[PDB]
Amino acid sequence: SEKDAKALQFIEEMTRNADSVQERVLAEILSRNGETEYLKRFKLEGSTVRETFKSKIPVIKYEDLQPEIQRIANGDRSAILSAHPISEFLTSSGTSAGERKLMPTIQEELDRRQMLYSLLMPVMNLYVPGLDKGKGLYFLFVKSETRTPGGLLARPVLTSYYKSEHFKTRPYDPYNVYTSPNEAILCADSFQSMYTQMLCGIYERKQVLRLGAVFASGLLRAIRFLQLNWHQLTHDIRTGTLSPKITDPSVRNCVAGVLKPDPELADLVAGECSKDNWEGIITRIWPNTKYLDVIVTGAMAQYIPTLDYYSGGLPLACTMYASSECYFGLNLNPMSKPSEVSYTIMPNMAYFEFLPHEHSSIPLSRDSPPRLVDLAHVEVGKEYELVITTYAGLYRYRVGDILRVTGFHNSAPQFHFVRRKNVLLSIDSDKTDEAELQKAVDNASKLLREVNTSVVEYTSFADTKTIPGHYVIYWELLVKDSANSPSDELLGQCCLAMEESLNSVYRQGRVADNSIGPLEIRVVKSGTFEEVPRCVNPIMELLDSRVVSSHFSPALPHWTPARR
Ligand SMILES: Nc1ncnc2c1ncn2[C@@H]1O[C@@H](OP(=O)(O)OCCc2c[nH]c3ccccc23)[C@H](O)[C@H]1O
Repeated sequence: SEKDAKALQFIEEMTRNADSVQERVLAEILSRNGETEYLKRFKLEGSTVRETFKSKIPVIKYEDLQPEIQRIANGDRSAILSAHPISEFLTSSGTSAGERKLMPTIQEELDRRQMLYSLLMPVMNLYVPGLDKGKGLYFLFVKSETRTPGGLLARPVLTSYYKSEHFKTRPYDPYNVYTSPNEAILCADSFQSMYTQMLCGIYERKQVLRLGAVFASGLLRAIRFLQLNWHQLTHDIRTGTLSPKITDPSVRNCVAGVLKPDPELADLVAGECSKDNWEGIITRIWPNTKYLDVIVTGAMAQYIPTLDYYSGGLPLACTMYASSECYFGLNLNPMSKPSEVSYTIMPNMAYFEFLPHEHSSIPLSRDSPPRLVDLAHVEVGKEYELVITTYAGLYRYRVGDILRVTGFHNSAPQFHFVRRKNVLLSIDSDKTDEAELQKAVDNASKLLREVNTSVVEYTSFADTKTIPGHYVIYWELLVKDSANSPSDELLGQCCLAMEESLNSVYRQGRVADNSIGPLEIRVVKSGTFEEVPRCVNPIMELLDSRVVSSHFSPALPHWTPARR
C-alpha cells in the first residue's frame, strides 16, 4: 500500500542519513532550548554543534537533575529545561529512593511516539501477510495518575498515550484493528478492563490473527485471568448478558455490539477451559492466531517457555524498544528468534550518545565531560550505556540500559538489549535492585528479635511457575533456642515487612492490578549455603531440596498513587 511504502521509505531515509539527522535533531534542540536556565548554566554561548555540546554539558543520572525537576514539580513554570512548557511527568517504572522516576515531557513528543508506532505495521506486513483479514487481540491497560504539588500530571507513558487523542482518535489502519474497545482500555478498574477485553476477544475469536500485550507478563496475566474467570465469561456469552460485576456504564456500553446469546460459542470455550491440560489452548480458542506480539527480550525472556506452552510454539514478535524518557526505536525484523532480536534506534527521536560499558562504572567528570560515541560511530560487538538528549530537557541523560551493537541497517546501528543496570528481580514492570533487597532483608530480620533468631544468609529469584510470578527469598536462620523458634505466623509477617520495604512499582503490582504474586520466604535447614547471592542469577532445585518451610506474605503491602 501507498501508506506503508511512505513509512518504509522514512526508515530508509532516516537510516541512510543517521549521522546528519542526529546532527539536525541536536541543533533543533539546542536552538529552541538555548535560553533555558539549565543550558545557560554551562556557558554554551549559543552554539548548536555537537563538539561544544560534548565538552560543556555534563553526562548525568536522574539524581543529578532532581533540583531542576523538583522545582518544576512544585510549580516553577519558567524555561528551566525546555522552551516548551513541561506538559506532564512520565513516571518511569524505574525508581529512585523507592519512587517512580519523573521524566519530563512536552506536548509535541506525542507526535514522535505516534510516528514510531506508525512504522510498526508497515514493517510487520513484509514478514507476516494478510493481517488486514482480521484483528489483534491486545490486552492494554491504563494505570493510576497523581499530580505534583505544582499541579503537573504524573503517570506512566503508556497511560499518557492511551488517554491521548493520538490513540483515542488514532488514524485508521486495516492492519491494526483491535478487538478491545477504547473504553475497556481506558477503564480505571483493572478487573473490568481485563474482563471485557477478554469477552470481546472471545466473541471475535475467529477474526483474531495475533494476540498481544506490551509485556510477556501482561499476556500471561490474561491467560491466567481466563483460567480463573471462564465460568462467568461463558455464562455471559451463553445468555448474551454482561456480568453485574461490570459497573462502569461506559464499559457496559462498549460491549453492546458483540453481546449476543451464543450457546455454541459458550460451549466451545468452556469445552477448552474445562480441560486440565492447557498446552496449546491459544490455538484452540483462537485458531487463526499467527503470532504473539509481546516483549520477550531483556527481563521478559524468563517468560518464553510459559508462552510457548500456551501457544504451542507460535512465533514471538518483539516490536519496539521504548521508555518514559524517550521512545527509542523498532525491530526491523519482527519474525526473528527472541535471542536474536536487534532494535534499530530511530535517529529522529532524540540525540543519542553511547558510553562504553567498561567505562560506565566510574564517576564521570562534570568540568571535563567525556566525548562519548555518536549513534553512527558505535562498533559492532561492543557494549554501551545508552545516553540521551531529548526535546523535553533531558541533556546527556544516562538511561541505565546496556546495549550490544549487532550490526547496522544502512548507517543506523542495531542493538541487542543486554539489561537495565543493577536490576536483580523483576516479575512485570517492577525492578528491584541489590540495595533495595538488602535493606528489605534487614527490615524483616529485625522483626525476628522476639526470639533469638537472626538471618545467617539469603539469596533470591523471580519465580515464574505461578501466574502472576513472585519473588522468592531463601533464608538461612540462626536460632539460639530451638524451643523458641519463629512460627509460620511470624515468618509470614517477615514476608509482608519485606514487601513493605520494596519500591512503589512492586507494591503497586501487588495492590492495583494483581501483576505480582505474594513474596515467598523459603527457610532452608541450617548450614545450607556453604556448598553467590543476593540473587540466583539448575541451582534452585538444589536449594529447594534443603527447604524446611516456605512462607507467603499473608496480606497486601501499602500502596497509593500519591507520592512521598
Ligand atoms: N523491547 C524491550 N526489551 C527489553 N526491555 C525493554 C524493552 N523496551 C523497553 N524496555 C525497558 O523498559 C524501559 O522502561 P519504562 O517503564 O520507562 O517504559 C516501559 C516500556 C515501554 C513504554 N512504552 C513502550 C512502548 C513500546 C514498548 C515498550 C514500552 C527501559 O528503558 C527498558 O530497559
